[PDB]
Amino acid sequence: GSHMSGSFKAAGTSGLILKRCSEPERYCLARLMADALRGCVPAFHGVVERDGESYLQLQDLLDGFDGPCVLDCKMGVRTYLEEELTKARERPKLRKDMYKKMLAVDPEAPTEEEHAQRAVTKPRYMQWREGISSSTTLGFRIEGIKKADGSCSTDFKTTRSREQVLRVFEEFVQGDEEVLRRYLNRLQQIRDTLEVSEFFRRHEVIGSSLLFVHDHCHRAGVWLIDFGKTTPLPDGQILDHRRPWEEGNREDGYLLGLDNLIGILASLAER
Ligand SMILES: O=P(O)(O)O[C@@H]1[C@@H](O)[C@H](OP(=O)(O)O)[C@@H](OP(=O)(O)O)[C@H](OP(=O)(O)O)[C@H]1O
Ligand SMILES: Nc1ncnc2c1ncn2[C@@H]1O[C@H](COP(=O)(O)OP(=O)(O)O)[C@@H](O)[C@H]1O
Ligand SMILES: [Mn+2]
Repeated sequence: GSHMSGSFKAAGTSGLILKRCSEPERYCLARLMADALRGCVPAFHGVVERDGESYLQLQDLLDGFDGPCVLDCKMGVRTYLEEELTKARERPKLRKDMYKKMLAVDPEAPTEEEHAQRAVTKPRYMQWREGISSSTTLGFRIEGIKKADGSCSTDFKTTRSREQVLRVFEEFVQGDEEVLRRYLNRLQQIRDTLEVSEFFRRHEVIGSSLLFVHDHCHRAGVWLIDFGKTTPLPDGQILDHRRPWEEGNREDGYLLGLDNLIGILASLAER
């Protein structure tokens, strides 16, 4: 029905939502409304001011649905900008929170020096996260589910193997063959759109998600969201979005992820 049902605020207009304006994200949504990918992203209506702050006026993707189930998939083999690697080398901001969150999952993960600092760099933390999830090997990872019964979970930090990922989607679709077939049709059409998109070939797409939304009426949709770390390549250079990331090549592995995601849902459909 609606997401509002901490970047988000309720909109005055029916079927809209407000998201805290960020300059990279605003730039991307404006380009996307004129791109092949227009229909694959939430409608962007422009910027509005609320309590002296800038917000993006977005389509509420949950509006068409009756008690929506939602799954957030973060796309890419890499989940941080290359500029974070430079910053961490020349001017590291040691993160005590990231050390604790790492220690919690694997007490042998931090180095002797990280234990001594009780702190890690952001890129180090995000690289570790990529490796214990499916990000590094499959090019995406499950971040969170919201179920129609009001329940939610973010407990996927060690969801890594092809079969572990399949079991999460299997539980998500709860044997609804119509929802799964509609998800697969939508991902096939999104892949086709990404492969021809002028935007996609000229941008590094980091930290974006695919949002899966379905209901008990068998309505199913998928959209790309979260363009806060999507940036254009300099002087008309392009990415293939499949080849491995090597510092300087700005590759995101986005389509490696989408290929693997389509493969898993196609496998689930035949179970
Ligand atoms: O707690 P964990 O392991 O999930 O880690 C979170 C990181 O601490 C956070 O960095 P930050 O702490 O510098 O904001 C990420 O923000 P950005 O990568 O967007 O800068 C966030 O990504 P998200 O906002 O969820 O897309 C990760 O999930
Ligand atoms: N346009 C939208 N309509 C409805 N729900 C949305 C929309 N965009 C995002 N969401 C919800 O908000 C969550 C966070 O979105 P995201 O854009 O990644 O924000 P953030 O950068 O603050 O993490 C999504 O996983 C989804 O549940
Ligand atoms: Mn996010």
